[PDB]
Amino acid sequence: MNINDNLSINSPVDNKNVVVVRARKTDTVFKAFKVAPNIWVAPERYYGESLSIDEEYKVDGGIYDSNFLSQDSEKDKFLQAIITLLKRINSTNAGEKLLSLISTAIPFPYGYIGGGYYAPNMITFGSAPKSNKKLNSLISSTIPFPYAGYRETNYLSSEDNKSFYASNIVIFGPGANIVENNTVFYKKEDAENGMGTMTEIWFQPFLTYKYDEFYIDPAIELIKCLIKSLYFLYGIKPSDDLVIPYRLRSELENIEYSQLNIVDLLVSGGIDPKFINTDPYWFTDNYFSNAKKVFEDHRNIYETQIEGNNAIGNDIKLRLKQKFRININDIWELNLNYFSKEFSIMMPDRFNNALKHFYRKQYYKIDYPENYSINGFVNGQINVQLSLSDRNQDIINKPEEIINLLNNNVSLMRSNIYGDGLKSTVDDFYSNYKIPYNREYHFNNNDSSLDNVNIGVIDNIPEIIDVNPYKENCDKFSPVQKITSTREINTNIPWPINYLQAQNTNNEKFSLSSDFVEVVSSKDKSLVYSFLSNVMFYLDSIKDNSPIDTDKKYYLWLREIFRNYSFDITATQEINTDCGINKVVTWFGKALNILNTSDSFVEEFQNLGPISLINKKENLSMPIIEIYIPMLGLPLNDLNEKLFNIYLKNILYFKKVYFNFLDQWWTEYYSQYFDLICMAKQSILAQEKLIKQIIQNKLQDLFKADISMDKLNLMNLATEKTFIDLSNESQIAINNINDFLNKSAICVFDTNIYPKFISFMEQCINSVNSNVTAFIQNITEDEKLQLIKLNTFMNIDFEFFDIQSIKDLITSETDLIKEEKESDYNLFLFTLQEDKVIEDISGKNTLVKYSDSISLVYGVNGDALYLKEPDESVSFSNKAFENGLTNSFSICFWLRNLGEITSKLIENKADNCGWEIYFENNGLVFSIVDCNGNEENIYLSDVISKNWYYISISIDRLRNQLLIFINDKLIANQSIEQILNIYSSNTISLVNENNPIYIEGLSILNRSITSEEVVNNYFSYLNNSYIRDISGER
Repeated sequence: MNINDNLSINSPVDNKNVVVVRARKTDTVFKAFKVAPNIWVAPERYYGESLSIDEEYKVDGGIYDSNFLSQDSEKDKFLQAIITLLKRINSTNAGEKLLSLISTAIPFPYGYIGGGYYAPNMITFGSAPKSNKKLNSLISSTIPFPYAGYRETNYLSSEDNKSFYASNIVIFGPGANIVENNTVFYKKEDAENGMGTMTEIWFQPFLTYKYDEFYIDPAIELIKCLIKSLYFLYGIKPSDDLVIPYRLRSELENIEYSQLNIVDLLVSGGIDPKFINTDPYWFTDNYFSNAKKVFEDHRNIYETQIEGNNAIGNDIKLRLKQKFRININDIWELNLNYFSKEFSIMMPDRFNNALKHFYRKQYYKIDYPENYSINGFVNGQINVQLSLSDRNQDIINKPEEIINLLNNNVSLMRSNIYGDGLKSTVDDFYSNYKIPYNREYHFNNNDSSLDNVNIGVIDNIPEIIDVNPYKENCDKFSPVQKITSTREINTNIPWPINYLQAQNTNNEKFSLSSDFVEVVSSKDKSLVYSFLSNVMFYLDSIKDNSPIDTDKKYYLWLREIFRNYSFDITATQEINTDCGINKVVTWFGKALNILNTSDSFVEEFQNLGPISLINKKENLSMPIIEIYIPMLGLPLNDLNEKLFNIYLKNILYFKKVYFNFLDQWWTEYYSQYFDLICMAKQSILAQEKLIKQIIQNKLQDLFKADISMDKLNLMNLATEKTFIDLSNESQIAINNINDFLNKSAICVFDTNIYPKFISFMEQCINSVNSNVTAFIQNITEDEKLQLIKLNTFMNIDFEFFDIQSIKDLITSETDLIKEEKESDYNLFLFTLQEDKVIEDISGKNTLVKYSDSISLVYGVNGDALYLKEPDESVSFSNKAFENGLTNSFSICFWLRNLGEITSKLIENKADNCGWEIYFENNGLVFSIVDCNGNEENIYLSDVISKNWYYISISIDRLRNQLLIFINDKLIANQSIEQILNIYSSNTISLVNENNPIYIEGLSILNRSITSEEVVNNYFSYLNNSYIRDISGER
């Protein structure tokens, strides 16, 4: 599949790739462009929606603008962006297979005008002229009278309604809502009855939001829309009343459950679809069986009637052949979790269709020659430079609950609980669902959905030139208007969202204090709530001090503030529960007013259960269990087989009930903890923004002082670096919060739901045992006792629990990608003598410049840099090496010196500021100098020629310690508390001067290390199944 890119908004209408077609059967016409076979792009807003809508409806997440995609420049930008996104999808193999399947899954055509697909009529045409035999009227040609007599529904009709162009997918701009990607069918009846119908997509590529620490690739959103459209193209769309429970709305006061259509769950991807699609089907519906039956019927219709018809063109026949070569179970198992792993795209995974309730979005503008390309985000998802859009002030904020804290009657604050925008249901779904006894009516999968898709065979299918249209292929478009209600819940004890909002502010004159009541009741609005104790303590300990004037004074403060933000936002306590080992985040209690009574959040969490954090406790509801032994007259063989079959069936039923209770835990209990994770995440981000603003205010105050311009520029660089350091220490806090609350949720399942499920199923086990006993009580002659003993269930019979299984249940592809792309080393040198290959694995892509004079030999455990030629240097360039005021790092390498002073081994130095390790006397010396004169010199002696030395140097600015390890022993434990900013160049140089040396495994880490890690690394590297001499040579 080749995406045609030679298109523009000014391209002439050739009626072959650029067309003007009527919108359904309305009076509107629109321009469409063909970018792929049966795939069109329409660079304009959707016709059906009203570009101007009443402010009453205006759904939440409501960026609304009637002047978007109006000018031709914006239209051409949209078309180019969509072409770029399609090329990005088509680049890999999974995306190419998906696009080929979309391009070949034409909706099933209707038969001839009389019904049926078997064969058309015959016409006798072209009678030969008369001759001596004469009357050659019968000697003529035979013709299929209706050729390609089938009637297609996937077609766009020109404005004059005399031309038709085949079309499976057309991509439009957004409707009324600017940021809302949607997929709409052409005919509702044909999207559910197995015929299949074309799809229209509303996609906005210019905006995206940020989740955690990454941006959402629009390619994944377009892929999700295409996967959803694959349902319509196959006519397997379920009814609109097939909603499954999605989230218990704990923010409410009445028990209500959010609901989600099954297509959204199947195609969204994440942990939610894997909590529903289980190994036995705890949730089953007639939809899966009906869809499978209809799909098999249509496949049989094709194989018996269409396949074999010689009066139908290959453009439809071959495309239908490839359409039915894919089993329907493959489409159900096709989710975003497959393409995210096949594309290395990080996306939200838990409750990803309800994120409107959790956090408020902030959108970013994306232009598409620069910010996004065929390879995706430029400079990666994490590090792509994007600018916040100007539409962030145009977002519609329609809440679902305006919490109004009251003093003693005035409103202290007001807040908003925005809704997920999902269909509600007051009736409890979990207490009205009967688990089926008699049972593949579901997905049951993975990574194998598109094996039957043949890219070459599909691409070799000639395009559909002429279309025999079906006059009733579209019906109408009905916009779904819906008003958003509210509920002014009035409380006296502040909700967690009141605590969350108390920390946000707009007036940049912070006076942060640890008193929520004082913050909310203050009139000047100069108070901001914060839980960072040492930050507040240190700031309140320097009130009576002279102002910061010299850049030294600055640096020292910016050091004290970052070395307090860390010991405040990265504080955990190891509380040993009767359920596991837990690290409890100490400030979590005073961040959201959860167990905030007394003066210890750890104590209450270590006294009450891990469920006391959440409010909607005890939400379990046992389903309507059935538990269906049907006369006697069997020998000791048939009876045993029947008993074994009933045993297996009952075990399966018990597993299904257990999976139902797992879903009950996930929907109603983990949602509480996920919401708590989101609120804690927002709290750290807020309290980061607070420090950032505090230091920026100091800088600005220092700028208007008697400081040299060069010193001020150095100050600014150090502050820009310490901001990234603060971001790192907050990300560490985020990880701590996530781990702690996930462990709490897992334990709550293992200590508050599993015993309840066991107690509930004890009665079912007793009933099953009684039924088996009654049935067993054509002869046995006391063997009936043995049979009844062999087929009686016990408490252990239905123990499905495994903490590893549930811990891996809540792990998604995003977590795996984050683990695979989170290195603890800035630089990790790799050498391989195969062609001499020198590279870096750390992922920062350090630029390595090495002369050809260097070679490669086997030093200790692999290829080692051998600097035989004198005056040969190797340099490594990376931004992170520039260092700063507050960042810890470490250098680890293996050195072998052949020469027998002052050889300048390695140095990252700029005039004075920097660090260096250089030969002197008979050993290496480590020198570290700042931009203020202060320096530290360490002489690590006893480094003789040859041998093999392992040097590990660690600088930690959090504790202000310099640890020097040689081989596996501590050589120095000095203090660097007198060393300020050491900002140096972005390059690290390795120079041999005139000293042939071997350098092996040189590595620069982004954090400090410990003696245990050094010893472990040394001994694990030295063990390579090789005998060594007294020096180290093998």
